[PDB]
Amino acid sequence: GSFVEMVDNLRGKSGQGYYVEMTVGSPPQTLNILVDTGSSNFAVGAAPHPFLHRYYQRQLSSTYRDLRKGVYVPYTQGKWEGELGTDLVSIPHGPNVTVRANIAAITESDKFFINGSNWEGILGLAYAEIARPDDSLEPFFDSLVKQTHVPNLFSLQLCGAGFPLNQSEVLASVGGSMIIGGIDHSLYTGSLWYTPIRREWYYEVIIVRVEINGQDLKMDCKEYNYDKSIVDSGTTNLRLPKKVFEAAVKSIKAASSTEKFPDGFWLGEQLVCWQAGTTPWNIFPVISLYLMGEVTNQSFRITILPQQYLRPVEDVATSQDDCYKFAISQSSTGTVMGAVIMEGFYVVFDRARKRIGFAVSACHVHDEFRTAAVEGPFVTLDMEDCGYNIPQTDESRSHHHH
Ligand SMILES: CN1C(=O)[C@]2(CC(C)(C)Oc3ccc(Br)cc32)N=C1N
Ligand code: NI
Ligand code: NI
Repeated sequence: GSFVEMVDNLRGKSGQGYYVEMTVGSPPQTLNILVDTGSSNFAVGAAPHPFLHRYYQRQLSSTYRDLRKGVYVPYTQGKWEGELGTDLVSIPHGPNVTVRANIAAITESDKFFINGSNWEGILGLAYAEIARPDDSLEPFFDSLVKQTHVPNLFSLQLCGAGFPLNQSEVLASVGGSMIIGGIDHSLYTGSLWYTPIRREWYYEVIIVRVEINGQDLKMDCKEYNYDKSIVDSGTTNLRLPKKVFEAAVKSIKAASSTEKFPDGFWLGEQLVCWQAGTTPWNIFPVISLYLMGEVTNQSFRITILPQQYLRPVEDVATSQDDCYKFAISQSSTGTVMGAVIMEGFYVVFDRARKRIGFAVSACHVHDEFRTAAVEGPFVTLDMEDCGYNIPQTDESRSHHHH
């Protein structure tokens, strides 16, 4: 249970994503690649862009092969597109192996690259079902497992930031570890609890109960997973379905009512500040998500602190103050357990056993009164089915799966 060479292999800027160094092609072209458990393509900048100072140059790679097929990927914010091919890929601070993987060479994009994020590509770690153009495009991790003896598992320790912040002009630096093929015991303390992967597409899980400062939200538990709940390293916030978001904000407002914040704050559109080191952490409640256990009628809870859901941002004009962004936000596409959740925990993506593990992170941000926690079991007699069944479209139904 030791992978010393892979510890501390993640870097990034607060709110702009965690990246790992990867090499592509022969000779190796080193690139910084976003670790994204919410998508399934390996896609790298492959042409000049304002926000890039390096990119994948296919012509410099003797081992590159063009697949003679394009790919176009639209999403809420914008799009990326490019040419599909294969090349040799390694992770210099990962396993001592080289694999031939699919690579999408991004030729054009809109609102994809983030200025100052320091990454040039994305490593989609989710399953083939959500790969583009379709599920025949084998994701990177699938290739890695198939071509090597690397166990079908990876784990993420994402370490967040906090005051005092070093720079006023630029965003705070974050770090972490991606352990490929195993679990490193130095990265967590206490018990490691597993929730089933409900289905292999996103890393979909089931939330059975939500509490805010020990108070049950008392909603039909299907509402927690409407229309899915996923674990996504490529999302910053904890994102909650509309009804759940409104109930949670109501509860957090009530707890912190001594402070009257503007509407913009609760919408994540405005910072709120206190004089340096005087932030009244104790007026903000802990949030507990109970996840379905491996055993029928069992659950366990993960509990996060306001230090996780209030993100530090050092303002240029307000450098005397500690300022924060509210990092819980509304979703119309289900619950997203983003960096806000993950930064409390060591998270094990145990693909081999179709489960996701949580333990208290050795690096989580806390104070002297409360800690992020992973606790169980909690037993519920005749536990209900909290999973939502997405209405089946004719287009989806018509697909064959040979
Ligand atoms: C929420 N989410 C996204 O919007 C997405 C989708 C896609 C990979 C297309 O493009 C990006 C680009 C940058 C960042 Br940062 C995240 C993503 N990945 C996740 N997980
Ligand atoms: Ni390096
Ligand atoms: Ni057929």
